[PDB]
Amino acid sequence: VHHQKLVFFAEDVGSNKGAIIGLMVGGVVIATVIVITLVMLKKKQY
Repeated sequence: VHHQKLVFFAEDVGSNKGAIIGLMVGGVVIATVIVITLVMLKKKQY
């Protein structure tokens, strides 16, 4: 099975400062991705 992350550039519909609100609400999936990674990276030891 392949992927399709070409929709990642869809955020261009936004603008600038006001895009913070879009990136914040849409940032829920990116949060869990980076956060899950942070578990294994365990920042500053335990």
